[PDB]
Amino acid sequence: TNDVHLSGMSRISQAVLPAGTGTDGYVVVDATIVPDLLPRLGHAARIFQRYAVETLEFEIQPMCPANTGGGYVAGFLPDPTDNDHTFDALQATRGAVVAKWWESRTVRPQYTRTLLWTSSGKEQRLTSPGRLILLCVGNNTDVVNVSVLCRWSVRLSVPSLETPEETTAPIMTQGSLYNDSLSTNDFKSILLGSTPLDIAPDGAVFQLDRPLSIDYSLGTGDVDRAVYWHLKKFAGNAGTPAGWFRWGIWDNFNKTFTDGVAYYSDEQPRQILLPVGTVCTRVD
Amino acid sequence: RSNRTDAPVSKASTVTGFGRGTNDVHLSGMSRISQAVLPAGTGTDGYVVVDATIVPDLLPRLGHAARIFQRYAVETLEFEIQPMCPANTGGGYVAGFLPDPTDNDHTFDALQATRGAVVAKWWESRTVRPQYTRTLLWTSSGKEQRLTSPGRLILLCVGNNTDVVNVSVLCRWSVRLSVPSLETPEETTAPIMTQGSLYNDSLSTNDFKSILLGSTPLDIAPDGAVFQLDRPLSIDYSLGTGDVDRAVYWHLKKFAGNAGTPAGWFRWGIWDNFNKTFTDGVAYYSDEQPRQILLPVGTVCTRVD
Amino acid sequence: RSNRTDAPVSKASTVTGFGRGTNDVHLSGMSRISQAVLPAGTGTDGYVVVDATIVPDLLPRLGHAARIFQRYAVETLEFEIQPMCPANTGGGYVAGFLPDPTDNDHTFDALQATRGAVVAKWWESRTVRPQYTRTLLWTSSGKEQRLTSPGRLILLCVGNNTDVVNVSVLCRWSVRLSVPSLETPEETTAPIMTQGSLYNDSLSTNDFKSILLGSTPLDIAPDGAVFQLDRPLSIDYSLGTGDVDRAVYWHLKKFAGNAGTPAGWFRWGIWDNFNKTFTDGVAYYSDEQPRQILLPVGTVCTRVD
Amino acid sequence: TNDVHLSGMSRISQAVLPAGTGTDGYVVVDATIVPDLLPRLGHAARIFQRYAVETLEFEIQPMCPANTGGGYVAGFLPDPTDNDHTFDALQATRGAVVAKWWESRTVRPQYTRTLLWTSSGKEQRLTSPGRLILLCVGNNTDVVNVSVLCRWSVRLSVPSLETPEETTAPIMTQGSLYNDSLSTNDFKSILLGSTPLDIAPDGAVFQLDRPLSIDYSLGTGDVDRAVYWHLKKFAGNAGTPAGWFRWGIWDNFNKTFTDGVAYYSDEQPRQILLPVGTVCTRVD
Amino acid sequence: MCPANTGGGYVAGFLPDPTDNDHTFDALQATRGAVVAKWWESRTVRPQYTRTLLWTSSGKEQRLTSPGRLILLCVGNNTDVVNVSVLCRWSVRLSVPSLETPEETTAPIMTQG
Amino acid sequence: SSGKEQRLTSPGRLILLCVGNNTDVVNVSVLCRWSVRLSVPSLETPEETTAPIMTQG
Amino acid sequence: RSNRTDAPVSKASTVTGFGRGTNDVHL
Ligand SMILES: [Ca+2]
Ligand SMILES: [Ca+2]
Ligand SMILES: [Ca+2]
Ligand SMILES: [Ca+2]
Ligand SMILES: [Ca+2]
Ligand SMILES: [Ca+2]
Repeated sequence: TNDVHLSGMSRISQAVLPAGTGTDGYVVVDATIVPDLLPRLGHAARIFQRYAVETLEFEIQPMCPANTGGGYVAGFLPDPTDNDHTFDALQATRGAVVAKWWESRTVRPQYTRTLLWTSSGKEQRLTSPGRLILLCVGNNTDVVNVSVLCRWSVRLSVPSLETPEETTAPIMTQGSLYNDSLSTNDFKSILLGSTPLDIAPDGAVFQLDRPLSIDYSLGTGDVDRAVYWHLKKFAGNAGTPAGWFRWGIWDNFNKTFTDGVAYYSDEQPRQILLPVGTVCTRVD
Repeated sequence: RSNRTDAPVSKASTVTGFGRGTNDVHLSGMSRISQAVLPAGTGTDGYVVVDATIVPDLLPRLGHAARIFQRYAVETLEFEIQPMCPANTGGGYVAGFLPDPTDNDHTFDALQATRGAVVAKWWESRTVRPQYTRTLLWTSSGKEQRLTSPGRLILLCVGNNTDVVNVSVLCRWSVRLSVPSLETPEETTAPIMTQGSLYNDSLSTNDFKSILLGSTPLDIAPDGAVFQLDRPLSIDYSLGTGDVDRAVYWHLKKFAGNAGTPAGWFRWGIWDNFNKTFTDGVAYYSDEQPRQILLPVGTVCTRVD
Repeated sequence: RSNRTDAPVSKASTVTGFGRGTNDVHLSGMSRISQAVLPAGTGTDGYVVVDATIVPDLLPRLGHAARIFQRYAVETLEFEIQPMCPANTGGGYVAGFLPDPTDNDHTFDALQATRGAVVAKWWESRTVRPQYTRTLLWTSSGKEQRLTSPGRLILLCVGNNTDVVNVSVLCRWSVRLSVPSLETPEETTAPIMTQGSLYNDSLSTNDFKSILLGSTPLDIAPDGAVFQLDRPLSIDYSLGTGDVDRAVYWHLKKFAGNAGTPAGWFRWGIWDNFNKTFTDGVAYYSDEQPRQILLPVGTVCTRVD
Repeated sequence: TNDVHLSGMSRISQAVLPAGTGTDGYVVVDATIVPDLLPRLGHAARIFQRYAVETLEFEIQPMCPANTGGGYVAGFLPDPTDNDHTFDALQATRGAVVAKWWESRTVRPQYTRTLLWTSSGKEQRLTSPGRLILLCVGNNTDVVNVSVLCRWSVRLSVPSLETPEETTAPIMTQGSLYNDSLSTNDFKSILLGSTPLDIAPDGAVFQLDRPLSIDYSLGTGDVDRAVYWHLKKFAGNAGTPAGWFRWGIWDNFNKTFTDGVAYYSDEQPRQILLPVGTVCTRVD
Repeated sequence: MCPANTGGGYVAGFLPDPTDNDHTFDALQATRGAVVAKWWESRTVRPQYTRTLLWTSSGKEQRLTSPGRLILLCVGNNTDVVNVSVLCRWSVRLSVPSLETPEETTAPIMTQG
Repeated sequence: SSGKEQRLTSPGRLILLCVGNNTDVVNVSVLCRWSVRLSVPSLETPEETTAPIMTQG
Repeated sequence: RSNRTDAPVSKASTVTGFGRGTNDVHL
């Protein structure tokens, strides 16, 4: 037949968290479970179209000293469209655990056995069984390094080859970007408020469904609203891990980025340039 | 007694009863989907009386209980249309349940074709026992309605109603919720689309009528129900010396409707979640702009609040 | 076939499936009643960490399901206090569940007396299995809390906490709702009382701090949560030539709290239900008024919205 | 039961390839298999809601003269939203065949036997089983006439009745239109770079979900964007068989086309009006 | 060998391919039997290894003279100095008697730089 | 994965000789129908699967 | 599952298979 059964253990994500930045409600890991996350499955979902998760079992492995104060609540929201980052959402879902930082727990979640499309699509519920969310319960005393290991057993089918761009997971911004909030040539990703975007590697150029509408100067007062789409991550400094996002153009074939005009800084009435739900996808 | 346990650096967390909520709740009941009052002579053939998508938000008790679950599966759906008019009332109604939530068509043939549809005089009640899928649909809203709705009900006037007719489309629902979770009470509603089109020159200085948008729920919305535009609304105005900035608003809400137009009037503005407040922008001022369409047909309107 | 039925003047209504909703729903689950962060050296003996009345509004899933019923009866209540601090933390906590919702007392003796109370070091968890009545309590709010609440939980610092302590008071609840009905989502909350007193000369020109009212829920309220005063608030101002009118406001809400006072500041105003809007009155202006008390101790504050 | 097993042959599409236009990776045929390309299934899917594909066997009939040595590769992508038009993606898919223009081959792909819907929706993944793609390997010495036969055995269900427009299929742009390279009153489909848009019949109008900002002059070096949501298609010429698209207000209520307003293309900053991934839907 | 206050983690694996010279977390974790653990916790790697009669003496290809290689990697950032020992339990079954020279019995090494 | 000898990494090599000169440019495409049987799960780097070349002159 | 083990100052060394080589070899 063509139901290749591939199963293995792999790490979806790893996060380093400094001391004193673990206020309750902070999102350490917010990872949508698509095959692109898992390495071995990532190299095996590009040669198949449809997969069915038959066994999923996350295990959180933090590596911090025993004499540390702080907890981590971990859960698996079965709805990928759900974007709740509160303790209530996790405590509601089955399989959630809470434990001290030096502890390693196992999350036995509630997923769906239905066939799912490896390739990304408009309506996410056909492409992911859910999202894993790990929150701090209290302020951490020291730096904590956490690795969310994942044990999976999928059943791929429908042979086909996919570009690496297609298999990337799209993440919607959690915040609203306002016109007065912009800087001269970029903006911090804290305004977006999405942890996957915050921890995105530097240079990961994204494309935004919502048209970023920066006004460009007409010379004397007159305002014309330019529309720019492509955004590039710019490395987060020590003070601000969020990095920055310079607007512009990312050529598909040429793989080259462009920097747009400086934000039109004047008495413009406040507008929503990018509301919550602004999908960003790695074109790189 | 036991006193031989040494004191370690830290003790294992003992939060055992966690993530063990009940999964299955076989909720049931009956409720009124819609109620309409057809004036005499206005029930011309083809007029749509009730056009209601059956999502777990129309049903009130289910609406307040689908927010504590994620996936429901309809197990018994049986609509019961009840008119209230004397036997002297002349005219007929056809009732059906399209199993496709995206099938937005209003004709006698489309309704009659579907299994379980009924045709009856206005002075006679009926029961629509329709065909509905048992698959685990999703409670929360999504891009596609077909995964979040068993179907929609349509009621049409067959003849010409002689007198005013009061019709109530009751529904009997027996759902089986599952997959425990805590959905947010907003973003649990149903997306709505603009059947009509909104023009730049169809805008007033500050407001704009909902009947232009062509969607009945937009025409009847309580004050304070702030809607969300997926597509940007680029209002025109004079920022300075005729500075026509395409001010982008995504947030539309129904201020106190104008008495002249019962369908009422939206404003464009900022709906801040951190403040949960609606702040209005610069009033529309068409200075020098060729005619254009701002909100095209199909612009999805979901109510942020 | 049957065709022998004559046509009467009107036919009997055939709405049979009416008023037949399910009555019993054995809802269950676990949730977090409260979570507190005690700073070092501020956990002096007698300080109240958690003081929470257990109404079906603290429990979220029950809160969204007690609005579709009227009378619930608690069948299993077992609070599970969980601290999170290393073994080097010095100090102790006492936890209890007063079965009398009106018993507003915070002492070690009162807590320890009640059955099921526990005393333990801050680095050790406990389980409070309390005594609770099985009588059919009422979901909706009323004049007396004793018919709408099994009791209240109190947590107290026994010693002096050496370091900051993060404590979470979890609760396991297994209620049995009954008497189907559709309670309004507002007026389902719990009434709150002003432990402190609000003076005429303790009022600013426009605002007044919540910490003066002496009630913690009043001190921490989201912006837009409009409260109701059972007792009138007679603000003073100069209507004309020093016209000191005792302007009566019953509606108090928390505008954006002042950064200086985290407890924040209410305004007096009109909360119109027909518009669902807060309109502010004339700013307070103490022109010539001897000192007085406007909102005395025990003024019930229920949130209209 | 209500199942109706219809089965019959039909010609998916007819394509004309001008002499010498067979550039590298040129898409001769890009046809989504919706129940309209098949005429009998087109008339028989208007009376049902759910259809499941039980058999699908394509066949190429290149009527190109045997003198031309240009090559063709044929494949069936099982993902309707898949916008990959590369040789590797085709050849990986089951049943893909490569030959020359004087040779005719068949395609027997691996479809998905699930209950698709017969009416258009937000995502195509529940409405179509896939899409036939036929690339031209090398340039053609002679004009290539291509006819692709289909052998389908669907299994309809859920009786109903629908409208003709409800069975239509959306289109996606494979290229990024640029402001600096734009005709004043129109533009050809070469900028869009989508084969269905290349062969788009004259009279069809496509709605851009992205803001179609046409930047008309306010005067004195000041310009203003004008947002539109329609694209009327006009026939082009022999030199450029791509055609033309003009913006404006295709007011379907009046069925009148406001022509493309003047585009003041003098100093517009380099932007992409429609970045890669922009979609177009024939309003009809 | 470090106290419980040591912060950091290690991943251990046994690549069955002696020529696979790659050092990443994913490559190690993929192989069967790999472990991930904090620095203050021991582990046992029970790996997959071929039973074929490998050759003792060195040759052109290592794949006929080695069951595989072991890799140990630092997952986090070690807070203090950590002393790690990679013990091994082996039960071989020698055969084909002969007298190999003691030199040319060692293992070839390659210049990465 | 690549090694010192190709005899444990590949099953063989396709060779296609041209018997005589071509009057026209010859475009050749060689299709393969393979049914492999993988085992021993792991993960590798792209370069490790490359193949060496030998000079015939 | 077992999660009731507290975290001590240090854990006992678990090097069990030590000093257990074969003694007799009839070469
Ligand atoms: Ca795909
Ligand atoms: Ca949801
Ligand atoms: Ca009541
Ligand atoms: Ca349909
Ligand atoms: Ca040898
Ligand atoms: Ca290898």
